[PDB]
Amino acid sequence: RFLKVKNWETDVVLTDTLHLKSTLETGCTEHICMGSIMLPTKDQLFPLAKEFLDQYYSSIKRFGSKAHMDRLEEVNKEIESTSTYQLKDTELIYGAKHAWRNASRCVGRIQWSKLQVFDARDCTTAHGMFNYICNHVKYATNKGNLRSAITIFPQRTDGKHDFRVWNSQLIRYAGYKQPDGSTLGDPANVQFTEICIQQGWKAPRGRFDVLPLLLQANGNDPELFQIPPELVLEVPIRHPKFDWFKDLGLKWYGLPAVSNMLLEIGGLEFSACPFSGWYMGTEIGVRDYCDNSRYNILEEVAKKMDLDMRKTSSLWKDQALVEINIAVLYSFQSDKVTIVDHHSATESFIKHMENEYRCRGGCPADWVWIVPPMSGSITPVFHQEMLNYRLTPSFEYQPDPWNTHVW
Amino acid sequence: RFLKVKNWETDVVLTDTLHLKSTLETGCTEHICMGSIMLPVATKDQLFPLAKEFLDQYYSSIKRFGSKAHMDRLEEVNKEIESTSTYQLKDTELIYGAKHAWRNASRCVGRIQWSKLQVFDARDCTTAHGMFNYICNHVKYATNKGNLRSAITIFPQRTDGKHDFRVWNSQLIRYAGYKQPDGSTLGDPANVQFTEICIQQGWKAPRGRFDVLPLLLQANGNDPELFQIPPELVLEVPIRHPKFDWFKDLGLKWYGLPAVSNMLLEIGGLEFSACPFSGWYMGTEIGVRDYCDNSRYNILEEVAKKMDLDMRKTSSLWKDQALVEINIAVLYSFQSDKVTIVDHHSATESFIKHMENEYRCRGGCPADWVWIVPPMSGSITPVFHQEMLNYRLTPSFEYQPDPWNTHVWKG
Ligand code: HEM
Ligand code: HEM
Ligand SMILES: Cc1cc(N)nc(C[C@H]2CNC[C@H]2NCCNCCc2cccc(F)c2)c1
Ligand SMILES: Cc1cc(N)nc(C[C@H]2CNC[C@H]2NCCNCCc2cccc(F)c2)c1
Ligand SMILES: C[C@H](O)[C@H](O)[C@H]1CNc2nc(N)[nH]c(=O)c2N1
Ligand SMILES: C[C@H](O)[C@H](O)[C@H]1CNc2nc(N)[nH]c(=O)c2N1
Ligand SMILES: [Zn+2]
Repeated sequence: RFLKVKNWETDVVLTDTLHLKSTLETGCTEHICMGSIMLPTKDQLFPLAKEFLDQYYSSIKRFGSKAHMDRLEEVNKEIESTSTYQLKDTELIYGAKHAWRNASRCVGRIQWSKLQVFDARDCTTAHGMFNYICNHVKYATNKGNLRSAITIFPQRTDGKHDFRVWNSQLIRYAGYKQPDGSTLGDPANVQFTEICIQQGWKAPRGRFDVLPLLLQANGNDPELFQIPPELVLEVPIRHPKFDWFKDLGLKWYGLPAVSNMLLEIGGLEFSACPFSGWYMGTEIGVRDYCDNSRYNILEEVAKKMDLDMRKTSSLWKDQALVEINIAVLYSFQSDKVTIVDHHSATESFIKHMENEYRCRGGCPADWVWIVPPMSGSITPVFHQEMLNYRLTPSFEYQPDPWNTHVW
Repeated sequence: RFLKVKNWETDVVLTDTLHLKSTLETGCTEHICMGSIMLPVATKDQLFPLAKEFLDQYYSSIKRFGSKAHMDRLEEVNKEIESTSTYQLKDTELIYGAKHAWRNASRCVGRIQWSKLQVFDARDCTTAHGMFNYICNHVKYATNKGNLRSAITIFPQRTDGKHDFRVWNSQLIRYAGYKQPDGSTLGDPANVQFTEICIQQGWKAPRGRFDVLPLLLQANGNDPELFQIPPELVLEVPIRHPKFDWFKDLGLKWYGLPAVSNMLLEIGGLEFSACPFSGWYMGTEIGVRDYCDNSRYNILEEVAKKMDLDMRKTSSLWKDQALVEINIAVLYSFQSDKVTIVDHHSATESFIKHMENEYRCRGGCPADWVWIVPPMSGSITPVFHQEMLNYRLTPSFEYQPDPWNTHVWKG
C-alpha cells in the first residue's frame, strides 16, 4: 500500500500513496519489467466521467456538495442522451493542467500549474486550425520569453471525424533522401517530408527547412500551410570560445511543440491538442544534433576540434558532446530565448517531486526518460528512486494519421 | 507468449521467449513500475523442486536430458535431500551454476565474457585463515600482473543459517573512509561505516586518502577476523592526464581489480553467502561514480578549478567538462600501465552484440536498462537506444543484508 522512494545521494526518503489512485496499466507484470519499452461506449463513459468530476470537485474543496451532485446528474443525463458530454471551461483547464502534472516522462513539471489553455473546440476547418495554431505559436514564443500553452481542438466523436495535426511537432526541419544515399536535413522527418511533397509542398531542399503544417479537420483530407517565418523564432548556434563553431552552419528553433499526442479528460478524447513549453538544452545538443539517426554532427565537430579520433577511449565523442551543448545554451541565452540546462532542470524536478510528495502523496516519474541523455549521474535525478504509474487526465500516444486515415 | 524489443537507432527487432522460464518476481505490477528502485534457512519441502529445475537445465545444456546419468543424479539428490535436508553440487554443476548466475545478471554490461569465468571451489574451507588464503590466490590469479582474468571463489553453502561464511567487505579491495570531527571525510565516504568496524576490530588505520582496507572474514558463523592483503598483491594505478600535467598533482590513484564480495550466489536452491567475484573495470565506474559522485571522492570542483572553468553558472557545463577530462585520465592511466580496462563506448557496443547473440541462441537476455546505460554520455552509447526486458532467472546473484546488521556475536 504505502511505498517508499529513497534518494541515494541525500538519504531523503519519500512515501508514495498517490499510486493507489492509478487506473491505467504500466506494461509491467510481477514477472517482467517493461520500463525501457518506448510504447509498452455509453456504458464505459459514466465511470470515467464520475472519476474525473470527483477529482475536480475535491480539488476545489466541494466534494459531495450541491454543485458536485448536480454536475454529476447533468453529465449522466447528457451521456444517456447524446452518447457523449461537454466539459465546462473550468474542467477543461483543470484537465489539461493535470494531464501535464501526470506526465511521468516530463522533467519540466514544476511549471504544471502555469499553463495557458486555448479552447479551440469551436473550430471547424483546417484554415481555422491554422489560425488557432499561428496564434498559439505567437503567444507561446512571446519574442523569446517563452510561455507554456496548449490549444485544444474538438473531441473525438464516432472516430471518423477526428481533428489531427499530422506534424509530430509544430515546428520541425525537413528531411530528404538523396541520390548520394545519405540524408539532407533531419532524417527523422524523411517520411513526413515526402508526404508534404506528395501533397504539393515546394521543398527548398536545404538542411534547415521549416516544415509546413499539415492539418486535418473533421476527418477530411489534410491541408498544407506555411507558418509565417516571423512567427518561427530561430537561434543561430555559436560557441563562446570556438570562433569556428558559428561556421558549422547550425541553428535550431526556439519552440518545442508536441502536436501528435492525445489528451484524455474524463473519458473524452482530444486527438488534436498541440502543447508547448521551452527546451532543455540536451534535447537539441545531445539528441537532435548527436543521435546517429538524427543530424549526427559528432564526427564533424570533433574534426574541427582536432581530437584523436582513432580510438573510442580518447573520449573524443564525449568531449565534443560537451562543447556542442555549451554552444546550444550560450546561443539561446545570448539571444534571450528561454532555455534550461539539464543541471537546473533536474534540480527543479527534485524540488517538484518533494512538493508533490508532501502536497499530493506522490509524483509518477519515469526514470528512463527523466535522467538526461548526457552526464546522467552528475544530475540529482540519477540518484533518485522514482515510481512510474499512470494517472488520468493524461497525454497518450496515438497511431500516426497516415496509417489510420480513410480518404 | 512472445515479446518484442526494438532498437530505435537501427530498427532491429528481437523476440523474447526466455522470459517464460522466469520464476521469481521483479517488484513491478500491472499498475506500478519499480524499475528504478535499487532494492525492490530453507526446508526440504521447497528444495527438491529447485534442485530438479536446476539439474534439468544442467543436463539439457550438456545434451544429456533424460539420460540414465540425468535420472540417476535426480535420484541421488532426492535421496540426499530426504536424508540430510540439503545436497552437494558436483564440481561440474557448480561451474555451470556460477557461470549462469553471471549470464543471468541483468545489471551487468560485461556479460559477453560470461563463459570464460575461472571458478575456484573453496567448499572445503573451514576457517577465516583458510578464507584469507583462498582470497589471496583469487586476487593474484585475477590480477595476473595487469592482464586481468575473470574469477569467482565459492565458499561453503548456507546450512541452518547460523553457520554462514561471509566476506564482510563489500569489495575485496577498497579504500578506507574516515569521518573527521569537523564533519568532512578523509578517503572514500562510502566506506566510513565499514572502516569504523575494522578499527573497532583492532585495525590500526594509517588514516590517509587511499588506505587499502583489511579483509574481514567470517567462517562457519564465527566472529569475523582481520587480515591484511599483502600489498604486493594489490595492483594500483596512479592517475594522470595525457595533456594536463597538473592532473598527477591531485594525488589520485585507483586499484585495478573490481571484486564484489557481499552478494549471495543461488544454484539449485543452495545459497552460497560468500562468493567473491571479479572482472575488470569500465572506466566510468571509477571516473564518473567513484571520483565524481557527490557522496564519494567528489573531485569535480577541484578539477574544474585547476582547469580554470567558469563555475559561476551551471549552464557553462563546467561539471560536464571536468567529468570528461577525469574519465580520459582514468582510461589513459590504466592503458599506459597495461592494466585491463574498457571504455563505455566499447563495453556497450560489445553488450549489444552479446544481447543479439543471446536472443538468437537462448531466446532472450534479461537486461536492466537503468543499470546498463553508462552514467555519462548515455545516448551516444548504443544501449540508450535499445529496448530491454528485465526479469529474474536462476542461477542468480542476489543482495543480502550487511552482516554487521544480522551477525550473532559469540565474543
Ligand atoms: C515548460 C518547459 C518544459 C520542459 C523544460 C519540458 C521538458 C521535457 C523533456 C526534456 C521531455 C523528454 C522528451 C524527450 O526527451 O523527447 C519532456 C517530455 C514530455 N513533456 Fe515536458 N517540458 C516542458 C513543458 C511541457 C508542457 C507545457 C507539457 C504539456 C502541457 C509537457 C508534456 C510532456 C509530455 C506528455 C512528455 C512525454 C512525451 C513523450 O512521451 O514523447 N511538457 N518534457
Ligand atoms: C569482465 C568484466 C566485467 C565488466 C566490465 C563488468 C561491468 C559491470 C558494470 C559496469 C556493472 C554495473 C556496476 C555498478 O555500476 O555498480 C556490473 C554489475 C554487475 N556485474 Fe559485471 N562486470 C564484469 C564482470 C563480472 C563478473 C565476473 C561477474 C560475476 C561472475 C559480474 C557480475 C555482476 C553482477 C552480479 C552485477 C550487479 C551488481 C549490483 O547489483 O550491485 N560481473 N558489471
Ligand atoms: C512540450 C515539450 C517541451 C520540451 N522541452 N520538450 C518536448 C519534447 C519534444 C521536443 N524534443 C523532443 C520532442 N519529443 C516529443 C516526441 N517524443 C516521441 C518519442 C517516441 C518516438 C517513437 C515512439 C515512441 F513511443 C516515442 C516537449
Ligand atoms: C565484477 C565487477 C566488475 C566490474 N567492472 N564492476 C563491478 C561493480 C563494482 C565495481 N564498481 C562498482 C561496484 N558495484 C557493486 C556494488 N554495488 C551495489 C549498489 C547497491 C547499493 C544499494 C542497494 C542496492 F540494491 C545496490 C563488478
Ligand atoms: C529504448 C529506450 O526506452 C529509449 O531509447 C528512450 C530512453 N530514454 C529516453 N529519454 C528521453 N527523455 N527521451 C527519449 O526519447 C528516450 N528514449
Ligand atoms: C535510483 C537509481 O535506480 C540508482 O541511482 C541506480 C541508477 N543506475 C545505476 N547504474 C549502475 N550501473 N550503478 C548504479 O549504482 C546505479 N544506480
Ligand atoms: Zn517495471
